Amino acid sequence: XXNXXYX
Amino acid sequence: XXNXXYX
Amino acid sequence: XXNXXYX
Amino acid sequence: XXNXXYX
Ligand SMILES: *[C@@H]1O[C@H](CO)[C@@H](O)[C@H](O)[C@H]1O[C@H]1C[C@](C)(N)[C@H](O)[C@H](C)O1
Ligand SMILES: *[C@@H]1O[C@H](CO)[C@@H](O)[C@H](O)[C@H]1O[C@H]1C[C@](C)(N)[C@H](O)[C@H](C)O1
Ligand SMILES: *[C@@H]1O[C@H](CO)[C@@H](O)[C@H](O)[C@H]1O[C@H]1C[C@](C)(N)[C@H](O)[C@H](C)O1
Ligand SMILES: *[C@@H]1O[C@H](CO)[C@@H](O)[C@H](O)[C@H]1O[C@H]1C[C@](C)(N)[C@H](O)[C@H](C)O1
Ligand SMILES: [Cl-]
Ligand SMILES: [Cl-]
Ligand SMILES: [Cl-]
Ligand SMILES: [Cl-]
Ligand SMILES: [Cl-]
Ligand SMILES: [Cl-]
Repeated sequence: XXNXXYX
Repeated sequence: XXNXXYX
Repeated sequence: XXNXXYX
Repeated sequence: XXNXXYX
């Protein structure tokens, strides 16, 4: 992971 | 990054 | 930073 | 911590 979102 | 720690 | 993860 | 070194 490590990214974010939210989709 | 974006996480924290400390390890 | 410099550490890693993942949490 | 989080920095390095070495002193
Ligand atoms: C985390 O570090 C290792 C060691 O250098 C790499 O092999 C790996 O690709 C790296 O992970 C990437 C992908 C991730 C977890 N989604 C984050 O983007 C991190 C910062 O980089
Ligand atoms: C990021 O979203 C996940 C779900 O996929 C939550 O479980 C987690 O609480 C959330 O992370 C927080 C803490 C972090 C990783 N240090 C960052 O500040 C993010 C933006 O919010
Ligand atoms: C940083 O030094 C400490 C001692 O104070 C060691 O125990 C540790 O192994 C070392 O950390 C590694 C792993 C890290 C934190 N992801 C970085 O890559 C550093 C440079 O090396
Ligand atoms: C880590 O994040 C918290 C939440 O925002 C701050 O309150 C804290 O000052 C921060 O820690 C600093 C000091 C440290 C651990 N030596 C590193 O430089 C990190 C990135 O920032
Ligand atoms: Cl990943
Ligand atoms: Cl999402
Ligand atoms: Cl750390
Ligand atoms: Cl993480
Ligand atoms: Cl500190
Ligand atoms: Cl040192």
